[PDB]
Amino acid sequence: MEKLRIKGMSYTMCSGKFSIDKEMAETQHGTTVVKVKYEGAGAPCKVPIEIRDVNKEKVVGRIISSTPLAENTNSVTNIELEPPFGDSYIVIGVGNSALTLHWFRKGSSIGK
Repeated sequence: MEKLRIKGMSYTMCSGKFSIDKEMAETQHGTTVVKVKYEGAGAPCKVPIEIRDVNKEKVVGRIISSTPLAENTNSVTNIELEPPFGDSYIVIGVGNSALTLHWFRKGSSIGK
């Protein structure tokens, strides 16, 4: 019930910090693939992921690897993700905890 549950639906969780645990690499599907780790609190997560515009005010991306999750701090998750055709800022965690990392779509390593 706690953790044995429908994980990607039945949670709204981790305000804690995360690691960027592999850099972004783009696909033939035109998506990009992050890999995350949790840090915060040991326990499982669904993980807050957005992509925000250059000013970082407006959400501009769509996550493709379903609703992002991490089974523990010691766990990692590869995440297929769909940014706009330009520069943008993936955010992983909530504000103060958010891994706020650069990307540029089709210029597929000008941000990482």
